Amino acid sequence: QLKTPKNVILLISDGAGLSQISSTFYFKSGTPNYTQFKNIGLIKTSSSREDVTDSASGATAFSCGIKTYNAAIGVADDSTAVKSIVEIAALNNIKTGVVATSSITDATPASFYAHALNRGLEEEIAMDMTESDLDFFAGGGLNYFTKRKDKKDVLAILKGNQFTINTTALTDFSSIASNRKMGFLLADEAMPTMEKGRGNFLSAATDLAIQFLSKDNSAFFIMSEGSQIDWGGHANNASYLISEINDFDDAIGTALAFAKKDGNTLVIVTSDHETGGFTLAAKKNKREDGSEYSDYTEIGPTFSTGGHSATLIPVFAYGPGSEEFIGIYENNEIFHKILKVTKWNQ
Amino acid sequence: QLKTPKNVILLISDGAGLSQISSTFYFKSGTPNYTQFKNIGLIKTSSSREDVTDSASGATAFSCGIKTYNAAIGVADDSTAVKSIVEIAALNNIKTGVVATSSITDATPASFYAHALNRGLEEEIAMDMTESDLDFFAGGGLNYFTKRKDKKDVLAILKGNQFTINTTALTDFSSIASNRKMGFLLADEAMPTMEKGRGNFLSAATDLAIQFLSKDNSAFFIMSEGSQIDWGGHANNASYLISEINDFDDAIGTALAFAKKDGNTLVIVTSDHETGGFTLAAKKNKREDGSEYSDYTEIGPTFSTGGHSATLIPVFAYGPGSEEFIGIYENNEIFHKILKVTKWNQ
Ligand SMILES: [Zn+2]
Ligand SMILES: [Zn+2]
Ligand SMILES: [Zn+2]
Ligand SMILES: [Zn+2]
Ligand SMILES: [Zn+2]
Ligand SMILES: [Zn+2]
Repeated sequence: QLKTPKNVILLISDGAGLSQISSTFYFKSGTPNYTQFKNIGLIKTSSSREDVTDSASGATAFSCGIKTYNAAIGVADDSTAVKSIVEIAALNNIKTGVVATSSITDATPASFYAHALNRGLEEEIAMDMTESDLDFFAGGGLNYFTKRKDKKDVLAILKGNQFTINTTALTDFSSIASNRKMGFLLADEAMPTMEKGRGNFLSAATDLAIQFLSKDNSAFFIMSEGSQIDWGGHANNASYLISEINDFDDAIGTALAFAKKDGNTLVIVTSDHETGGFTLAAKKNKREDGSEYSDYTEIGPTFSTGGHSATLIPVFAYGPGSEEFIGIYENNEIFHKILKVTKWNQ
Repeated sequence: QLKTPKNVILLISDGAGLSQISSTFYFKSGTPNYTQFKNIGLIKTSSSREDVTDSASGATAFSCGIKTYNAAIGVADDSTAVKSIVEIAALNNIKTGVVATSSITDATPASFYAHALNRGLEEEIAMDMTESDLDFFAGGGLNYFTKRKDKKDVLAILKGNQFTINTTALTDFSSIASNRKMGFLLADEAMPTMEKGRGNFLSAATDLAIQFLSKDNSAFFIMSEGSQIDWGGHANNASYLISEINDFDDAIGTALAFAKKDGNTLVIVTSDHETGGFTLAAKKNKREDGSEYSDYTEIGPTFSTGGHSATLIPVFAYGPGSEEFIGIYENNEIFHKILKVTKWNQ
């Protein structure tokens, strides 16, 4: 018999395998927040049709609890829509929020609020937001709501649904505390990279979501995504990847500080899959007559692929029910384990 | 207040990161024995002087509980000998054994019975075996005992220290039951690869060690190594790597089958470091006027280095005391955790 968390925060690092996680132990100032976790599990990430998953099927496994096809958003392998944790939470009177450093219409956040046959239908996904139960969102993607093929103003529709929308900057909590629902659309497409000065957006937005959704002592569910770790991987760009995962680890710290104080919040950290074959290899040196050799004293990160890979992925859990998340299991069981510990029903 | 194990089995997969472990989930018939574990931790593997560890310092972290320099065997950063878990076990009336698919003088097994300034001193290590507290061993390396540069017959010295030695094949338990100590030296250098017909040596030798070392109701400690996973990694040879870790997973099943029947046995599985940047990438499909594109349906393993890497490494533990091994910690704490749960006198 484990305990029962009131609140859940699910932090997803897109594209981070254990090698990416490990970079925080060598390239971050001070101890990584990962070290706060005791309960650790591993997930198998293959989709219903593919050994190597994409972000859409990978996140839909978390949000909806099923294996589905690569590119599916909140639909099953036979393409029928399935209820997401956000919808279920709403039925149980739980407040919900989604935060991402990509466009808010990108595959990972979209899987938590939309149902589409293909992740590329992002203007459809933006419109899906208007029929969702979500109470808070923050990320990029303003173009999908205001510069559309159908020339519709989706912000007006959201505002008609009780959203206050801010397209300028993340504000203090006092600026939003009295709003019924809140959305931040802070870039036309993706948010800036850390290297281009995104700064503390992910941690700040997560803190804002926590304070906003727990107004009046409501239970809440939040998914916050370190979206751009995956992009650093695809580009085989070590400094990009490293700076984005260090930022993610800051957000883990933000979530854990809240949870440890609150005492009734489960924090789950995981990834959808690994990307790039990122490796903390030994530094390579060149001679002059037969160049390359290794120096084990230092790390020179390397990559082996431009795409995703099928390694098992670590899961970290802290708070009431955290022991449910140990062992090795399929990615889609994350959904079922969350429902099990929270007792959120259908 | 954890349970106290009477016996401990430590299985080390040399060079297996989580990507290597994951290959057993795609390239092995049936389900991997890894899935039996619930308690999982992660270790940081850097040595006292180098971000990327070698096998000698990595194994010495486990056997002796200190960070030391790459190439060190059972000695501290200052080259002085340090008391090992095998030496502690012997002082606590525990029977001890070491099994490997490399030469028994290779860095991993040697760290559990020898004290040498440099792993390259394999003839010195073989002599150290003759003065060690080990009661059982099995592996390759007959050359280091009978075809030495110094021409000494160390086989005779082994036998003169109460070891019964077999250089022909592994036997059954009844054959060796009345022997005080048993050593198998079954190859001149390394044991054969799996691809060259090694068969179930690692499982069979571990099972034999368990039976031999538990004679007369004695408690035991065993370290058994899947030594050649590392060599597949160094060679960037997927099928070699995969066949060796599949064999290692069989050995895990052997240990766990004993532990579950026995009920007083802690089984710990970990690795010393990762090698090769082994990645379960998408299979590459070719056309002609476009050449190469990724097909996520299937996996095509890739590598990015010929050397070791500094990723954190998973630790799995089953049995009394196993909860001690969760969370994230330095590799050398493996030693201290084993000492803690067994309650042996230091
Ligand atoms: Zn992804
Ligand atoms: Zn994503
Ligand atoms: Zn991707
Ligand atoms: Zn090694
Ligand atoms: Zn080894
Ligand atoms: Zn090696």
